[PDB]
Amino acid sequence: DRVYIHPFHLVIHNESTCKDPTFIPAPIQAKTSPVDEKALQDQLVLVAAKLDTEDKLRAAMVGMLANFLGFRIYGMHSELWGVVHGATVLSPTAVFGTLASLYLGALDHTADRLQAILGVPWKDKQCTSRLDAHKVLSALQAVQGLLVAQQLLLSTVVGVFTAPGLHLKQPFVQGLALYTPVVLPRSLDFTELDVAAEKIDRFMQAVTGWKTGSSLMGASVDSTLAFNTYVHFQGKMKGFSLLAEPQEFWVDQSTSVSVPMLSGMGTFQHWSDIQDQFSVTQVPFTESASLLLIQPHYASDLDKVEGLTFQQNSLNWMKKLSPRTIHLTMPQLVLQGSYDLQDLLAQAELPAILHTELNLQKLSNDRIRVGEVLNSIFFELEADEVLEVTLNRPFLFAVYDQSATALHFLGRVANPLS
Ligand SMILES: *[C@@H]1O[C@H](CO)[C@@H](O[C@@H]2O[C@H](CO)[C@@H](O[C@@H]3O[C@H](CO)[C@@H](O)[C@H](O)[C@@H]3O)[C@H](O)[C@H]2NC(C)=O)[C@H](O)[C@H]1NC(C)=O
Repeated sequence: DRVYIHPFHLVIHNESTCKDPTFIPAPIQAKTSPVDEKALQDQLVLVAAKLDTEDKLRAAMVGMLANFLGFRIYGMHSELWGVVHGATVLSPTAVFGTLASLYLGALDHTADRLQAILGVPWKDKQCTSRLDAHKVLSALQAVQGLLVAQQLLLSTVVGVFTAPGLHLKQPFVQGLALYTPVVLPRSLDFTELDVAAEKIDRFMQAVTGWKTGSSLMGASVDSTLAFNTYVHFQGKMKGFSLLAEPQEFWVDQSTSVSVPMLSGMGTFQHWSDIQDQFSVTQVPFTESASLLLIQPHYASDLDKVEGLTFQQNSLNWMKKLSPRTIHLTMPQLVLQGSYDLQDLLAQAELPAILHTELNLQKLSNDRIRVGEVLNSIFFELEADEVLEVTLNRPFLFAVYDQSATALHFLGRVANPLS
């Protein structure tokens, strides 16, 4: 039958769609080849170039769902950036994919309560009403390719670290492959969290080359699973050059810091909301991919303007933009941060879903006790009459792809270096 309770008809099971091999992941110290990002990129544009009409529509639908979940997380936090360690950056698509990956191996209420957080309700307990995890995970990889299909590099890596002797069901890892080709299941002993974390740090650093440095803070010794998602972004600025001399960045009224600055001159979409007092600048990476820069007219209104950024009307002022001849000067961004979804979605009772009456039996029939659910981000901006736009004070930024209507990152820059 036709769906009415929600317009997300392409993410649920259809009529047709709606004794398992296992294995121990090799020990983490087992030498593994590094990630060939260049090869990964080619696979992602291929995925996007050969999409069917329906799959292309489902990709935009997931990007829209990921945006809504991001807006929810901000509304349920008195202080959002106290949970994030390192750079204050957030990836709605990665958070949505991490939960969709947990929902892949969930059952019964655990799967329903996860489907609720993802933002798709049900009017009954029919199989059809539930989410099709395969279609969701496959659609996320589509928006990854739709971003780099057109200067841009996006690499998503998943690390499933299990306890020694824990059997992971083959079909589960086979489902994660729909999300990203780079799935890294490895077995790790959780009886020494201090060294167990150091094994992951060097393992991920050797495999990827990116530092993450997560010491398994929220994890305990009885834990048996560490589901981590690592994303790396690298964007080239159209016609921007790195200035040899730094400039001052005012973290507050009293103190400033010298920082490397990017300078560029081009016709950019711009808008200044007078009532709320903030300006929005758009620097395109491609035609459908661009960088949104939100600067409050006065630094004291940062938290306020951010409240208007993390909402659905933020996408309404993509129309209010207008072409302008602008000379933009902003800091060089090489950011690294991380955050646990259990802390992000604490007010949504995610820690209660992952620790009480847990049912991840499609992931593994062995007993599971979540140590951490991590999102590690490595964000980079690189170089190649008039309204001067200078970001010499805290500001907000966002990356948006029109092809999939997806917000890949939402960040805050209070200090370019830390
Ligand atoms: C419900 O959604 C599922 C998506 O999982 C659809 O499954 C896919 O259906 C197509 C049919 O158009 C299958 O293609 C066929 O594959 C066989 C090989 O087995 C080939 O010989 C046929 O010529 C055709 O290409 C596709 O394999 C199948 N994929 C999966 C994963 O099941 C299903 O069709 C949808 N049903 C409805 C009623 O919308």
